Amino acid sequence: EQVEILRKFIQRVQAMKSPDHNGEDNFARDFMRLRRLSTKYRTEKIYPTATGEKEENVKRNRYKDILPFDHSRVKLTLKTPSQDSDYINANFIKGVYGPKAYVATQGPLANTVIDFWRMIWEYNVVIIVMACREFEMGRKKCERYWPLYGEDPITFAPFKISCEDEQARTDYFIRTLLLEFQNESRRLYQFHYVNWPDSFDSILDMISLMRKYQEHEDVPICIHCSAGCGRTGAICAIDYTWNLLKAGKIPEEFNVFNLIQEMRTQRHSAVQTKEQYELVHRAIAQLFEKQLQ
Amino acid sequence: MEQVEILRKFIQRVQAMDNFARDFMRLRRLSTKYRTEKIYPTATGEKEENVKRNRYKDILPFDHSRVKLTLTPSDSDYINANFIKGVYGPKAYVATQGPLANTVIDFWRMIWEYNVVIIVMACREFEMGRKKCERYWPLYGEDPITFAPFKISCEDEQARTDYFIRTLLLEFQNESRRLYQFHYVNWPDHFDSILDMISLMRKYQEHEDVPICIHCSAGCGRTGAICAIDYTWNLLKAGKIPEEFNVFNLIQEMRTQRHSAVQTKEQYELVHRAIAQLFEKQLQ
Amino acid sequence: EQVEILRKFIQRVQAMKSPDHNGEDNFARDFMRLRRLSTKYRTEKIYPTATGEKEENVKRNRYKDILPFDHSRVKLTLKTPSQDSDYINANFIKGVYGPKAYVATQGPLANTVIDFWRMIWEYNVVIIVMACREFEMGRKKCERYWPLYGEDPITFAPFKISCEDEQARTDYFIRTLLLEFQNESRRLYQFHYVNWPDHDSSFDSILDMISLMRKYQEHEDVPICIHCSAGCGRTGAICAIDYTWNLLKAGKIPEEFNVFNLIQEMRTQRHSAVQTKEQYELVHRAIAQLFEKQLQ
Amino acid sequence: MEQVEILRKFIQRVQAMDNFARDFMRLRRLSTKYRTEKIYPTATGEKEENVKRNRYKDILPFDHSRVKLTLKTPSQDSDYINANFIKGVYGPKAYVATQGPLANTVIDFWRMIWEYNVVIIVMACREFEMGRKKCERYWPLYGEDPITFAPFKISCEDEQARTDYFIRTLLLEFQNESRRLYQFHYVNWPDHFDSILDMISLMRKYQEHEDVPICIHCSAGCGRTGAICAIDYTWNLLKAGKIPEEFNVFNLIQEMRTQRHSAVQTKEQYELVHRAIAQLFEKQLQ
Repeated sequence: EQVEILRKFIQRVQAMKSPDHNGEDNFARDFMRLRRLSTKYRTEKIYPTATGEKEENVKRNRYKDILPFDHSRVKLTLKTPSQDSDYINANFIKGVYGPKAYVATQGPLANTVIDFWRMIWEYNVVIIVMACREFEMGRKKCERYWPLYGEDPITFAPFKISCEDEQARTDYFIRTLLLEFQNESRRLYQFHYVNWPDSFDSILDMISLMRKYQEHEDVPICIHCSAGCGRTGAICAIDYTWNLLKAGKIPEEFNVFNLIQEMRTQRHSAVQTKEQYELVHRAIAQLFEKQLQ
Repeated sequence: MEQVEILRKFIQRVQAMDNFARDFMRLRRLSTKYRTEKIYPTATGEKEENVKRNRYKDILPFDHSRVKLTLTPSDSDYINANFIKGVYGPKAYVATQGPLANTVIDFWRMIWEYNVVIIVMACREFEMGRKKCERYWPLYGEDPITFAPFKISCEDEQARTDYFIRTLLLEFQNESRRLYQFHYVNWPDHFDSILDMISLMRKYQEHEDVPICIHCSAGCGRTGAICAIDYTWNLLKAGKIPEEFNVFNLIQEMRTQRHSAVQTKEQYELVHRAIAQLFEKQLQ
Repeated sequence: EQVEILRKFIQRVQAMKSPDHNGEDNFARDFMRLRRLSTKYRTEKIYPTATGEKEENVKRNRYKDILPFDHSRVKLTLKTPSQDSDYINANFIKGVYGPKAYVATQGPLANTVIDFWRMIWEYNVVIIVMACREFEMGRKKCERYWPLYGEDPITFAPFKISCEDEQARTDYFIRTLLLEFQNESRRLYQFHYVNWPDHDSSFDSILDMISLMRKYQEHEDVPICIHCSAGCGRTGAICAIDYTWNLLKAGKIPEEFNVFNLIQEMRTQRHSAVQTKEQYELVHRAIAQLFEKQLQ
Repeated sequence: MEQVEILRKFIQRVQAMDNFARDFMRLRRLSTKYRTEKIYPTATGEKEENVKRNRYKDILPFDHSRVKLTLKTPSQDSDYINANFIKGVYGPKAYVATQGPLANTVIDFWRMIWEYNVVIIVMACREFEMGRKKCERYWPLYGEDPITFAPFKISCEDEQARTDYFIRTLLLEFQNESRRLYQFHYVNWPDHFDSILDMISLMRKYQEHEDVPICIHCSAGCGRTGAICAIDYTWNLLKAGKIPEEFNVFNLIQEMRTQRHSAVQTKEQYELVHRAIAQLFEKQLQ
């Protein structure tokens, strides 16, 4: 029964914290293996990234080491006067109920904000989760593609984006946006998490509140950080498990390593560091604990 | 069952087909029977204040498919204009009348709010000692004509066979926009150049993701014929010509989106022939 | 004895919290008087604002009701190719040791960022305290005059400003800036408080910001620049507290210590220094907190 | 006490004074003494590296007052230009006195205009004089396409003809920032006033203050340059009502000659400064 499964996971995670005889805990080691698995898949050419590495698309990638898998990449069939390439650096990730629950994508560049919106429009996305800041550690991480609350609307023809409300919670904002295109308009919600801890209350909070805005998985939710993996992947993994949980459906053979490993076959480096890998485990452990009265 | 077969039959029947006049009368008859049970009303267009925005008292835009404007310092949602669906986009074309002096403003309200980039005009400002269309562009070299809040200026021209191509710009609140007006100044009222124009126009915009604005004087007739041909050509290129493909049904369907889409048996006949040309031109 | 004086203020502040027969506590009532006094001074023409209201300076004022007193207004004698007017919406406020401990100023407009920099330079300012966000309540409050950390340097000829470091603390940031002019260079420290709280002890982050800022500048030999949107309210709130904390640190809280008087006096130097009764209460509670901290 | 009186003595003494040549000799002798006796060194200027950045191997910029360039280019890296700051009535950098640039230094020159936010350039010589090249033309002529000097660029934008001088409006770009400028080109130095006095007072309509330097230069960056500074500086003291009781040209020039080498260069320029300043004074006394 769920209770036995939940307690087992919690005790498991508790044990994973203990260092090796070589000073490496389970998070460290599980993570190495994840990294080895990715090399394996690459070198067997199981998950090629051919489109992303074409000479045309180099200018459309934020980091030359982060490329979208061909098999799961988001294709832009909606065209504009200025941009008609189907290429964006983003991939679909499967959710608890099936394909396309998430779209994980890089933080847009100046020349790809337009593609960002083409994607948001074509795929009927309502929810945007941003988990980086525009600037971090002295470096630019993401183009600001949303107007500040009180700013005049911003034009990325043929798109028009306006911010009609903002709301502050502990470590994040919720911006209500209006996206307009050719006489149509769509209200979006952007959840901007601005405080990352490379305990997890603000993230769990954000995720549940976000799921009150979009309860279902009928249109993908869009999640990006700077590269579109790392934090992005940590967020998907927790959201996913939380849905499982709430659906009262934590499967007996629940294995987070397997969830992340699979996620990593749909978005390159989905969860990117061992620190993130531990985060996901502890946050779920906390979820499980709460539900355990 | 297969593209190449389907095509050759068509060129077959359209080599026989005056049964054109007769098929057309059948269309006009079906049309009228559509303006009786009133399956497609034009309420908005025949309201008091809108009489002034209509070039012809008998050409009113179908309510269901009409283009609404919302973009001024003065503010109606009405313009005599309808969307026509393309192979995939429900707003592939906008078919509208030639603007009147007092509507040219709504015209740009429309060109702007809908992100349009291609304008196809198929009439002359004056035809047969009659005004047909308010010249809404600056002549190549003339100063930027204004239409507050819209500013619009020519920027180039080019003389293809029976038509011209004008690179225009259009400002409004320190935003800009380059447009291309294709102006066919020579219609056969009573092909190559039409076929040539559409293909060149489709080098400027292959897709249907923003509307292409088309218009003659009444905004149907020369307009309808062109939409029909371009639509079929796109269907042709995608290799999607359906088995029982048929101009009659094509035009009828179009006529439920834009009042009297194709206006004369002469246009109707021209549609058959340009398409047949395309089809045969495709079997090398 | 300091202990007696400190305890008396705390107890006084506690008593000010209780509403009277008409529902108004001492904060509300003191504050009414401050407003009455300001209008008294206006109408007796004791503190004219003639310069700020000349036709030519209307475009240089964020809010039409907030004008700099002539007598204490900051004059820009440093001229630039683009701007040679001496006018900026800003005043000096006296500190514990004499004139010019503070410069209170509005958040620069697009057309006055250049005046903001002329002022910062001419007056050898090092510390800047910003206590509003660029937008609030869906309105624009302040022109962004600082480059973001990692952003390319920004130019307002003839000044150039760079951000070389940013530091996050609870409810504020500390940006290390470099201001350059004509081949010269000065390091600035901007303290940007982004989380104003009307009220609530409580106020911990405000006190933190202040004491930390005071480690970057112990002395009062050049003015500290403080601004919010209007350059009063939060600005005045922060001066009063910083002012008292210095007094306190110097172990110098006078017997006749009267915050009403401190603020009243400030209001004759910067129009509406402390602008609402909520801020008025805030100043009292924050100091009360300081006082008990010191009492252990 | 009393400007008007102080102003009087002067016009007096000047109409009384030849004694200019004698006074100037005393200046040159005092100067010589001030390099011996190396009271103001120009080590930087004398180094082998910069020998090619100097128009004259005789005119070196005092180290203490020389204008250092630190706007690194792509890439001239030296912080050397043959130029000195001269104090104004209140600003330590009211003026820059430099030599007319050489072909290889026209770049440093614009590095200087740019890093110091200059706006007014005063040129007091011609490209060619007396059969000799005096100064590299660093500006585009009215009409000509924008000239360029990576990583700079500079065009023209108008020209005007006052009496003995021109007024050239220019733009100058550098990483698409941009700046308007005003070069006053005096093409008729008699060496050997109205027109000089006229030019200075026009220039001071364009920029009254001393908060960005005015760049002045002839060929060597002293002589016509120094005289113009002396006059402008005195005029500003005149207008401010600050003419000191003991005011005199000898001490004015001496002091100037501790900031830019051999500031006023010929006894004819020395005499010129005297007579222009007298003219200015008799004007102030209505």
